[PDB]
Amino acid sequence: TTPSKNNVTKKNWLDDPYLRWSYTHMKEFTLINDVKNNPDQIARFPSALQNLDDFAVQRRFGSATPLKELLDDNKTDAFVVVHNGQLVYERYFNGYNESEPHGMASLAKVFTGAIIQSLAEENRIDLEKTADTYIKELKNTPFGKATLQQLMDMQVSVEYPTHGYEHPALENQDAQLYLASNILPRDKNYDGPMKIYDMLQEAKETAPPGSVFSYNNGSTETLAWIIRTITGKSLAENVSERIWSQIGMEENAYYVTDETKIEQASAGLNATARDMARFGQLLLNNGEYNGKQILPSSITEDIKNVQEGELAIGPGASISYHNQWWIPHNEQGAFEVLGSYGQTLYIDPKAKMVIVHFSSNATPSNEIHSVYSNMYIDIAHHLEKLPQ
Repeated sequence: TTPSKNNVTKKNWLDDPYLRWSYTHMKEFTLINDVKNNPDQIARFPSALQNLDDFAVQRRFGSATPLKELLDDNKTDAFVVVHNGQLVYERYFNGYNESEPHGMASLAKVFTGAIIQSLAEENRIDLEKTADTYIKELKNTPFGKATLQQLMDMQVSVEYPTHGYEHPALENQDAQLYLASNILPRDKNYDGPMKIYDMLQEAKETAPPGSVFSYNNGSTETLAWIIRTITGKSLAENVSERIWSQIGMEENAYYVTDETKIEQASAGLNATARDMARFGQLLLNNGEYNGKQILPSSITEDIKNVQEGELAIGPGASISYHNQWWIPHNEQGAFEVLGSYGQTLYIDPKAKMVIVHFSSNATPSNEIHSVYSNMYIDIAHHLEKLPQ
């Protein structure tokens, strides 16, 4: 089957092979709000190209496989490597157009996080206040009772009804956001959320806020609701004014929305790979672009100061999470954001490297995430001209 607009449906868009189309053409399938660049202030990426096609990736010790073929075998669509602020390697696969925005799943979350941090530092919000301080509609509900900081750190434990929907490759927290946004099928008896905020109102608390890490789209969606309420502007307009128009982006981005034109803050941003790399470089540079503080320097500072055992993702976990970012505690001090179907923004401050990885891998193997995580370290050490 060759996927196309004529055969991709609300039922199947997340499944192979349909996903290879849907995640490269989301705006042809859904409602969107544009995130504008500045067309008069694009900044071409300086380059220092190295062909990594035959770079030996260790699937495991003693089993190497060449990089370009490994990427393709795992349904990668785009792969961009930036080193010391220069483009080193980019590859686009499966007919995917480098200049067309791609789905990025949870990579969106870091944009909401960044704007929350900016607003907090502008003294417009207080991260230690409860969400229902700002969203009166959420008063005394589980997302309402959480502090902004708890939301930022994914420490709000919530379950939603299923409304009878289940898909074998989808967590309920994702299914519900998509049902809320009208991009999964609502059956004859559907009694579930009709817009994103409805989902938040259905939240049932399963542990006290702050008590443990629990990854939930709803936390980011709540934070985005705060952005909109405080600023009186859409999330798309906020991201455009604060970020997308400010760092030489080549193309517009866009957010998938619900039927009320509320953006999926947690999962709906679509952008080009080089543009995501520009944002990566911004964070590598602690929020500075051509001498201007675009985003708070605290974002990266605070992340880099998270020690093993602080903000852990579970008891004894070596991985931490802070302000919408994962902190693996790898040998590079890297930090990253991940998204379903093989998306990654990965920042390595030791090697001064950014990797953007976009995919449309409907059901990734259990091994590929660790293969990639280790491959990023090996790429960095290669670019740094280290013996290993």
